[PDB]
Amino acid sequence: GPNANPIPEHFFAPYIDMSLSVHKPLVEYAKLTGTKYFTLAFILYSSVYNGPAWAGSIPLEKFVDEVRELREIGGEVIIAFGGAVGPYLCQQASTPEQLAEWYIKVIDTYNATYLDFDIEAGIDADKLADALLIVQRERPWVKFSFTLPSDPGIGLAGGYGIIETMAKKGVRVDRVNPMTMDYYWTPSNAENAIKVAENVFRQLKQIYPEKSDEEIWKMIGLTPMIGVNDDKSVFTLEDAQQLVDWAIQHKIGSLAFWSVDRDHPGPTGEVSPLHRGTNDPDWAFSHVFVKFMEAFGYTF
Amino acid sequence: GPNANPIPEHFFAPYIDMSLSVHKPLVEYAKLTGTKYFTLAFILYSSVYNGPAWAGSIPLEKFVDEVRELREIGGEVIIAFGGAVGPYLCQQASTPEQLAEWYIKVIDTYNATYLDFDIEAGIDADKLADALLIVQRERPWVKFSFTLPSDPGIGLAGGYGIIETMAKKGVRVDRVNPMTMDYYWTPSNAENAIKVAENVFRQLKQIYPEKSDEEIWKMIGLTPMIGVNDDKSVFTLEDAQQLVDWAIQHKIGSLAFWSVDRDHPGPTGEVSPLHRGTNDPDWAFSHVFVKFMEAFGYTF
Repeated sequence: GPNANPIPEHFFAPYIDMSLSVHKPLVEYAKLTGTKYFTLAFILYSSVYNGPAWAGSIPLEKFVDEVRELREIGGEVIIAFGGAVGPYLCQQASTPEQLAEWYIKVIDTYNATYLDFDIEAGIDADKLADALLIVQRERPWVKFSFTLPSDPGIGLAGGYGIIETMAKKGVRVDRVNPMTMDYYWTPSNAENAIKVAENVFRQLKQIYPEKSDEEIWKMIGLTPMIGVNDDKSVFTLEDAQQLVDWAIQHKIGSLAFWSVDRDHPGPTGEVSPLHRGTNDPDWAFSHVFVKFMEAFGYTF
Repeated sequence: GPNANPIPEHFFAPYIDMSLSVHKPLVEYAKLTGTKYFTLAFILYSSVYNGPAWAGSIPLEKFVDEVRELREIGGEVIIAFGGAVGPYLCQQASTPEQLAEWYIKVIDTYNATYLDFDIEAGIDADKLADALLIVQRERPWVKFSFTLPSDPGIGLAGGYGIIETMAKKGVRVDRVNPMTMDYYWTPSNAENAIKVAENVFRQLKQIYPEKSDEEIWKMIGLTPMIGVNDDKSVFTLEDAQQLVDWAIQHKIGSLAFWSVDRDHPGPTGEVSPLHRGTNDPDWAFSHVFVKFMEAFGYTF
């Protein structure tokens, strides 16, 4: 389209924490990472603007021009809400109507075609669903992604109930993206990310028994935390390669990771938003993950 | 005064992250915490305003009314620069003159009487000193505080060189406030905070051998991170009480902590800017720290 581009059937759209002072133009990240698709994070409720804002305090429209520039090279974005810390719009909104109004304001400001709801806190799934029914009715071309905590012994946790609710309510679920990270009792590696994927596959088959295996895998995305995780375990470059090859083989819908600005080497084991605590060269993980898209036609 | 109130000789002014969406009016925090003095954090460089701004994006003048309201109940504030993330004004400034101009703009906007330079990254100390020589000349009634990383085996780390530089160049040093937190190799408790204080005492005596022990202690302030620290150790309520009693006994200049919005119970062991990961009731730490100030005349 004139102001929106197509996202590949099998895509890699890593997370960019838009609030960081080190933030580079999206077109520059495209050149450095090799991918021209990104998940912009995170939109939260701002008391100052009494509405959506980045990190709950930065002007919503701040990155409109950056997105325009990215689209000029064929890139596209997914706008993410939520994250590890609130206040979420869905928590602050008093009614589903108000919540929908806020989501639609974000969609319209960025001519968004894909939204990601990163839910890591307790929320009113019924209110969220009612809001999304309004959103999909008013903006029928916008896809919905749900990024949720996961564990290799169970797949999705409380997030499973959120998807169950969406399905029952009739809310579109284009992508279910478990965060294959921070399990604490077992390491964040490829083996465990794959176990999570298999468990989530089973969970989605229970919600959508009429879907084929291929349709279920297409709904699934996986998002690891590169390098050192919050629990001190490390998702290595080897883990990245193993997961990418598994993802290609199973033809899943997408991959992403936390985060673009962390794809730099740094002091061993140090947790930071600016590097990953490993010694791999700048953009090393980005280049491995891009291989997932390249297997399915992508070239940049 | 007509436009500013006195800050106690021995005070407790905890940090408030002004950029948080949860931000309540300063007068409300005063009622809840028991202290009417706060350190407002953090002023950084903003490319949009090409000068000082909160969190590097929020308009500088945004909280002028809140400060005026706090002053109506006898309260006062310390304006903090820097913090864990940049860009710092002292890093962006092209000259000491421009840097001084920015600091003075902040002083004049808030009729500030106390500034805190929270330096957690490498900086040009000589340049900062040249800038502060200008500031103290033009605004001789403004006190200077330096908040720096610390470790129980050494006292101040690289930040010690900053204080040495200030002293050598003739810049006033009213407060040296080590951040008694995140040591990683040993826990963030009262015992280690005290060891840090003793080492800082030695460090300041080495710079100012002519000052009495009482004068040195008055220059010192201690700032722990309440509850769970970034390295996962925990500064408990018991640690808070032990530190407060030690501080009263040694008649040090001040206490503060990170942070006001974290003084709430929350999931055990979780690091967040909205709670402290311990089970103590709301405002429990604030109430303990206030005892330090009460010992020297404070009543609210």
